[PDB]
Amino acid sequence: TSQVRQNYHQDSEAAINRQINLELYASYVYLSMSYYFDRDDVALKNFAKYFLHQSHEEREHAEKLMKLQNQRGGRIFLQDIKKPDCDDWESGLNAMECALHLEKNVNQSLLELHKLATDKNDPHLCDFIETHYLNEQVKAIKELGDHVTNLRKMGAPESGLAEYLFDKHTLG
Amino acid sequence: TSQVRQNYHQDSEAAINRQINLELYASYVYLSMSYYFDRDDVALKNFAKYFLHQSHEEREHAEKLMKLQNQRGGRIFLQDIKKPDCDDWESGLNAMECALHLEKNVNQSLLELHKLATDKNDPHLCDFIETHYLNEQVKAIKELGDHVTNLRKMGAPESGLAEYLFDKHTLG
Amino acid sequence: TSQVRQNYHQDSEAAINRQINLELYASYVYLSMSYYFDRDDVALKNFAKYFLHQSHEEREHAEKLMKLQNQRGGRIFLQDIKKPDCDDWESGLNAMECALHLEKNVNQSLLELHKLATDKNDPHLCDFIETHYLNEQVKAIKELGDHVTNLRKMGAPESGLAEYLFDKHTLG
Amino acid sequence: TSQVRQNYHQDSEAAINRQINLELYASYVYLSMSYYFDRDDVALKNFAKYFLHQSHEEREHAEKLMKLQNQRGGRIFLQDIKKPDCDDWESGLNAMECALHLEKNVNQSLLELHKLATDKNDPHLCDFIETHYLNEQVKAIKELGDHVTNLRKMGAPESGLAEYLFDKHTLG
Ligand SMILES: [Cl-]
Ligand SMILES: [Cl-]
Ligand SMILES: [Cl-]
Ligand SMILES: [Cl-]
Ligand SMILES: [Cl-]
Ligand SMILES: [Cl-]
Ligand SMILES: [Cl-]
Ligand SMILES: [Cl-]
Ligand SMILES: [Cl-]
Ligand SMILES: [Cl-]
Ligand SMILES: [Cl-]
Ligand SMILES: [Cl-]
Ligand SMILES: [Cl-]
Ligand SMILES: [Cl-]
Ligand SMILES: [Cl-]
Ligand SMILES: [Cl-]
Ligand SMILES: [Cl-]
Ligand SMILES: [Cl-]
Ligand SMILES: [Cl-]
Ligand SMILES: [Cl-]
Ligand SMILES: [Cl-]
Ligand SMILES: [Cl-]
Ligand SMILES: [Cl-]
Ligand SMILES: [Cl-]
Ligand SMILES: [Cl-]
Ligand SMILES: [Cl-]
Ligand SMILES: [Cl-]
Ligand SMILES: [Cl-]
Ligand SMILES: [Cl-]
Ligand SMILES: [Cl-]
Ligand SMILES: [Cl-]
Ligand SMILES: [Cl-]
Ligand SMILES: [Cl-]
Ligand SMILES: [Cl-]
Ligand SMILES: [Cl-]
Ligand SMILES: [Cl-]
Ligand SMILES: [Cl-]
Ligand SMILES: [Cl-]
Ligand SMILES: [Cl-]
Ligand SMILES: [Cl-]
Ligand SMILES: [Cl-]
Ligand SMILES: [Cl-]
Ligand SMILES: [Cl-]
Ligand SMILES: [Cl-]
Ligand SMILES: [Cl-]
Ligand SMILES: [Cl-]
Ligand SMILES: [Cl-]
Ligand SMILES: [Cl-]
Ligand SMILES: [Cl-]
Ligand SMILES: [Cl-]
Ligand SMILES: [Cl-]
Ligand SMILES: [Cl-]
Ligand SMILES: [Cl-]
Ligand SMILES: [Fe+2]
Ligand SMILES: [Fe+2]
Ligand SMILES: [Fe+2]
Ligand SMILES: [Fe+2]
Ligand SMILES: [Fe+2]
Ligand SMILES: [Fe+2]
Ligand SMILES: [Fe+2]
Ligand SMILES: [Fe+2]
Ligand SMILES: [Fe+2]
Ligand SMILES: [Fe+2]
Ligand SMILES: [Fe+2]
Ligand SMILES: [Fe+2]
Ligand SMILES: [Fe+2]
Ligand SMILES: [Fe+2]
Ligand SMILES: [Fe+2]
Ligand SMILES: [Fe+2]
Ligand SMILES: [Mg+2]
Ligand SMILES: [Mg+2]
Ligand SMILES: [Mg+2]
Ligand SMILES: [Mg+2]
Ligand SMILES: [Mg+2]
Ligand SMILES: [Mg+2]
Ligand SMILES: [Mg+2]
Ligand SMILES: [Mg+2]
Ligand SMILES: [Mg+2]
Ligand SMILES: [Mg+2]
Ligand SMILES: [Mg+2]
Ligand SMILES: [Mg+2]
Ligand SMILES: [Mg+2]
Ligand SMILES: [Mg+2]
Repeated sequence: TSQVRQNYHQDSEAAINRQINLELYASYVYLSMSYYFDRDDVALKNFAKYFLHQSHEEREHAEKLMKLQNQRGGRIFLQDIKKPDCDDWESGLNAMECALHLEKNVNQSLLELHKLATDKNDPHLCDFIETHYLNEQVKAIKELGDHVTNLRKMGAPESGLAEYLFDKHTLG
Repeated sequence: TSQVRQNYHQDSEAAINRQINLELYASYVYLSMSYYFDRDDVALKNFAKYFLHQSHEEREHAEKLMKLQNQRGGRIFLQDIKKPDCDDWESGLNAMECALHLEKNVNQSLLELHKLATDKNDPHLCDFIETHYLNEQVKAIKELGDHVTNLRKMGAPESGLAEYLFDKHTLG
Repeated sequence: TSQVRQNYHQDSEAAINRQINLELYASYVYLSMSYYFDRDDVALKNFAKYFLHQSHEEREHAEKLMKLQNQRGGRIFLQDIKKPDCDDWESGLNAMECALHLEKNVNQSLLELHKLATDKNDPHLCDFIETHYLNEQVKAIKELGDHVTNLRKMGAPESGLAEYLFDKHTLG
Repeated sequence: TSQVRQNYHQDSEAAINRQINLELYASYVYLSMSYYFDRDDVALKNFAKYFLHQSHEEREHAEKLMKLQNQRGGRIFLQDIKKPDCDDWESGLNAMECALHLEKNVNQSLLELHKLATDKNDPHLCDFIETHYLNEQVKAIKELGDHVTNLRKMGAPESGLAEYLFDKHTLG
């Protein structure tokens, strides 16, 4: 056993490794989305910048979980990072919708992890999830929802003008 | 009853007084360790500085619990502060090992206190412990573990050179 | 066809997608190595910092290739990022040796890509590889070689003192 | 022979004179486009500014080739600068499309020049073209492509509103 390990269930250790993979997957999804908007036939530079930033934020989320694993005396086990479900993201609206779905999926995983930490009476792990993950998820979901709403109301995806103006005035 | 008291169980009040004593005990252990390294026949000034700082930090932990007791309308009851288990701490490695054991013991007490606060549905007390104690404990335990590891790998306690170089490059 | 595409062979486009995957793989290898050194039973913080920096640099290498793909009118196609070959990296010396092997493998791929670009008379792609990749690879390989040499001469991996002192004086 | 001349083929010298003319022609095309947008019945001041800047950049491209000719000991021979193919550029979208076509034509000429320099084993000339011309061309082509895409998606050229808003938010 690790000399630092205390009140850290093997199930929690495994669940943290699963979450590390999911955060890295989210980073990869946003990386793919970003460069879609950098295509010469899409050409929305602020969509590209927004998603690239989100990609880097997800890598930080993964790194903090790796730090947590070691802090508690668990051992990191990495798996393949799956490619994103799409190569072509269709439109600014469709990418925002996919990002919303992604964030809600990652949120569900975090809630299941918190439930496990509660079941195993691990208040340090509960606090870690609450402090560093749960409100960040709620804010990200709300922001993406707001963006989807704007784009729909402006007439996307059929209006290329709508996506252009949203790119300039909200993401720029 | 105190005019401020609300949702604060007598058992929680007693457990807080027990924790105050334990934090003061930890302060005393680190004070003893510090001056061991200030001995002319030990002479590791950065070990001495490190443990003196830890001693002062533990006094702050005790003071914050005393503040909490009064905030919630409980009444502070103090007990003797027991002398540390050792007069002679043997080596830098042995002191670090004793500090690791101490921090894990104090952590166990904090986890039992959190379990009591949960059992009595006292979310303010739960949050207090999580916010101000539990991650500080996890960080301290990880740091001490890292230090023990370094010292062992460098050849302590038999290598006086190892302890000297660790004193200079990690604690200095 | 893309409106921007000119003198860009389909084979080159495919080879660039292969290189993007390899750079992301290299980023993942260094991420794994970094947190190995953050383990409480390894505890070499400057090895950890060094490899984390290298991980972030590899992500920038991948991003620049994604930018290139779009600049030339090719289309990005992403694949799974394979997990690193090892979970446990053994020692500072062994990790440096694995990093050296990794960088030489990535270099070989870049040289094959340059040979393809030469075969297809694509001087823009040749210049891109030379300017942004080939000397960076040569410098990284030389640095890792120097590090391996130091560690061996100092007595690693058997000397935990050697790895500690290298961590402090070269990587710190 | 020039006292400085070394490894500089007569064919390369002639090809450089041809490129000088083409760069001056490109400068003239952009000058014409610029003042089209300054017409009172067109009135898009940021299109005008953008193309005037591009015109001045092309003159710098020509000047650098003239400097190169003398550096290598060749002799500059100038020809008439042909007037642009159009007097009336129709719309912001049409001008951007013509600029894209122009840049791809100039790129093709640069690639033919690089092929000649390769055939004559003139690595200095190869490096000159790669360093100062080929990536500038790729970037210009990508930028113009992005602009064409935006304008089409926004509803140009039929939407005078689209061209107005693009003028303000992308070129302004
Ligand atoms: Cl335990
Ligand atoms: Cl445990
Ligand atoms: Cl367990
Ligand atoms: Cl696992
Ligand atoms: Cl997984
Ligand atoms: Cl896997
Ligand atoms: Cl699978
Ligand atoms: Cl359970
Ligand atoms: Cl709990
Ligand atoms: Cl949060
Ligand atoms: Cl919000
Ligand atoms: Cl908030
Ligand atoms: Cl919004
Ligand atoms: Cl009450
Ligand atoms: Cl009460
Ligand atoms: Cl009570
Ligand atoms: Cl009491
Ligand atoms: Cl007591
Ligand atoms: Cl007493
Ligand atoms: Cl007693
Ligand atoms: Cl109870
Ligand atoms: Cl509660
Ligand atoms: Cl804390
Ligand atoms: Cl820590
Ligand atoms: Cl932390
Ligand atoms: Cl340490
Ligand atoms: Cl072509
Ligand atoms: Cl082509
Ligand atoms: Cl082809
Ligand atoms: Cl491909
Ligand atoms: Cl691949
Ligand atoms: Cl795949
Ligand atoms: Cl496979
Ligand atoms: Cl070929
Ligand atoms: Cl070539
Ligand atoms: Cl380079
Ligand atoms: Cl070097
Ligand atoms: Cl160099
Ligand atoms: Cl070195
Ligand atoms: Cl010659
Ligand atoms: Cl000559
Ligand atoms: Cl000749
Ligand atoms: Cl001529
Ligand atoms: Cl001519
Ligand atoms: Cl003429
Ligand atoms: Cl003529
Ligand atoms: Cl020839
Ligand atoms: Cl050559
Ligand atoms: Cl260039
Ligand atoms: Cl570009
Ligand atoms: Cl570039
Ligand atoms: Cl654009
Ligand atoms: Cl507007
Ligand atoms: Fe974000
Ligand atoms: Fe951010
Ligand atoms: Fe995340
Ligand atoms: Fe997220
Ligand atoms: Fe401390
Ligand atoms: Fe402190
Ligand atoms: Fe404490
Ligand atoms: Fe403590
Ligand atoms: Fe590097
Ligand atoms: Fe760097
Ligand atoms: Fe790389
Ligand atoms: Fe590399
Ligand atoms: Fe330009
Ligand atoms: Fe310029
Ligand atoms: Fe030019
Ligand atoms: Fe040009
Ligand atoms: Mg998963
Ligand atoms: Mg698959
Ligand atoms: Mg709670
Ligand atoms: Mg909290
Ligand atoms: Mg918070
Ligand atoms: Mg007690
Ligand atoms: Mg006694
Ligand atoms: Mg906290
Ligand atoms: Mg591959
Ligand atoms: Mg596998
Ligand atoms: Mg260079
Ligand atoms: Mg000509
Ligand atoms: Mg004529
Ligand atoms: Mg260059």
